[PDB]
Amino acid sequence: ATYHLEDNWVGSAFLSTFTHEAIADPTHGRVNYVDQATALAKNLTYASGDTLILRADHTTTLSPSGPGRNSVRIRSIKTYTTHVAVFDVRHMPQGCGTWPAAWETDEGDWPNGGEVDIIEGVNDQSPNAMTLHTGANCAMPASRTMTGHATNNNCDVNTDGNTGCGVQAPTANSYGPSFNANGGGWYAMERTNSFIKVWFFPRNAGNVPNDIASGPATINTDNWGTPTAFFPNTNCDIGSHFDANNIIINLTFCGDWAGQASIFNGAGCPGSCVDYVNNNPSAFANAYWDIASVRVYQ
Ligand SMILES: *[C@@]1(O[C@@H]2[C@@H](O)[C@H](O)O[C@H](CO)[C@H]2O)O[C@H](CO)[C@@H](O)[C@H](O)[C@H]1O
Ligand SMILES: *[C@@H]1O[C@H](CO)[C@@H](O)[C@H](O)[C@H]1NC(C)=O
Repeated sequence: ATYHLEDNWVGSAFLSTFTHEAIADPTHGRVNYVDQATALAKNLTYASGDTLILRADHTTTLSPSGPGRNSVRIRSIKTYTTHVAVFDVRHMPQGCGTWPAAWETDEGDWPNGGEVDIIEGVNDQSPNAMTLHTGANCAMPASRTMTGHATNNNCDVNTDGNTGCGVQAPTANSYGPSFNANGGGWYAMERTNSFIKVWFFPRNAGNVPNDIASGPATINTDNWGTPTAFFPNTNCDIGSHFDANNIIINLTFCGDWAGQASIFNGAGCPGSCVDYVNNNPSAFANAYWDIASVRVYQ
């Protein structure tokens, strides 16, 4: 469909159009999410020119008894239903223990207002995962047109184990150190009543739609080729499982996914996640988002 620019966020714009959520981490990570004033004072958020940086503290050795590693979780003030969101991302956090995400949800009624994870993973483990989390009666067909690979087809968190219904991107450079070495790329998500789609295009893609790469004020997703992840309405009333969602971009550490010993050690990371995060500040120098723009269309 054809959509038109609704929000154009670059650099300092994010400081007026998002807030920082200074909240206990819902995912129980070894993180201290700071507010906007604190993030700016500590240079954990840097928002100027055509750059937004969102980063972990990479200097403090943590008291094991004290709070987690300082980081940020930013949330759009506006909410969205049928829309397209495009993320031009130069760098995403990397490092053992890291759990970055770019996603949408309604925190106030979770999971009943839905959740779509656009960029997400843990402990540098490529590829990217794109996932819906919903309430009851929302599943995905075994076969549908997309370039990625489905991993779980029941989206209902109550009957899947909060895995959600996920799709793995087909290339390594969708995530992690591989993505960063390649200069990142573009993630786009289209949500309608009938489906959710996510596309990933590498920075060096010869075939990235101009609509995505250059951010004109008018776009037409008919022209974007096959999505990386497709969540059709075959077995899920998409519109009834999602309501008005905020956009969230965050970085946590350890917690309910990344911090599991089998997962953390399985990735080759040493010892316990919490001890690693406490004691290795320098290892988080590359635990940053560098975002060129986020644009929303409706
Ligand atoms: C919930 O957590 C989500 C999780 O479902 C997904 O793996 O990706 C998100 C970002 O990585 C992560 O936050 O978040 C909701 C809303 O904050 C909570 O209600 C819920 O308890 C978390 O599990
Ligand atoms: C804050 O972080 C930015 C981005 O990493 C960096 O370029 C800058 O030098 C830092 N500012 C100060 C005053 O140290």
